[PDB]
Amino acid sequence: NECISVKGRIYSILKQIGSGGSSKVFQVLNEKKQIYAIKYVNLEEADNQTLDSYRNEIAYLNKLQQHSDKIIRLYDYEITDQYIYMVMECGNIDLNSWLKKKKSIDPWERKSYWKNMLEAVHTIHQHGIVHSDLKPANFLIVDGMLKLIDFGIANQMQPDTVGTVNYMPPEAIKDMSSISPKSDVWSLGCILYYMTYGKTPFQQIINQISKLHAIIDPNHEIEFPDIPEKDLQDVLKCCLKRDPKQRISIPELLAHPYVQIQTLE
Ligand SMILES: COc1cc(N2CCCC2=O)ccc1Nc1nc(NCC2CCCC2)c2c(C#N)c[nH]c2n1
Repeated sequence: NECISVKGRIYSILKQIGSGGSSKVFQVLNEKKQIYAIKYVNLEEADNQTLDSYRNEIAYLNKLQQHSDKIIRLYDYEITDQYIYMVMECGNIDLNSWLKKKKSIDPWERKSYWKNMLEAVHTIHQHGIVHSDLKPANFLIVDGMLKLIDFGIANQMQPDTVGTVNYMPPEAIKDMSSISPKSDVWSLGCILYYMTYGKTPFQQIINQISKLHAIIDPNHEIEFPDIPEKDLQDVLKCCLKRDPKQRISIPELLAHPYVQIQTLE
């Protein structure tokens, strides 16, 4: 198969995991048979803005991983005026593909996944990033944890063999005319919801103007089927409050019993 050298090292291409824009992701193996992901970006045609988004991704990636191992790790990279090669921690699969296979989630793994997401999003917040477009696809499963991959600056990748609106916070939709960490809480809540109720809140409204409306509609109430874990019920409820000022914050979520008391009640 094709190969790829990166800063004086050779990797063999198992398969292509993903693509988007002028970039590809490959599952590869190194010299010693270990497994990695490599993102390749063809800069040939690339505006000075798109160019600076890739540059920004790499910098923040390099800074943020010092502060959390819930952020997908970047080990090495080559960047020229022609190309970018990023050698990264390779995920098993992304959370949106895993969810789409409809296998229901062990409650204790859902709770642990939730910790993972909070830790990751919390540390990007602590460096001034509000993702703004969080969705299942931003998380990869490795070492039995969820790890964040795309900080929503450089354009998001898609898996190889559309994209949705279901996680869009209300403030974002009301804002289109003529930015808060709370916005990520809403999207994180929609992911949790999905992990607990099998569906995102407005995943039934198949029509998208219809869907968009519900999200911003103070009198379209979101259902919250009662469940064994009541702390989980309460987390989803405060995460999906439409007034971002009443919505719960990450630092609050980190003090919340769902996360803090290990027996799920
Ligand atoms: C066998 O590895 C995988 C396989 C699958 N999928 C999808 C369905 C079938 C399958 O096997 C998904 C993910 C992985 N791992 C993986 N993916 C990556 N980018 C994939 C895109 C991220 C958004 C959706 C796709 C990166 C990555 C970057 N940038 C840095 N490490 C990475 N690790």
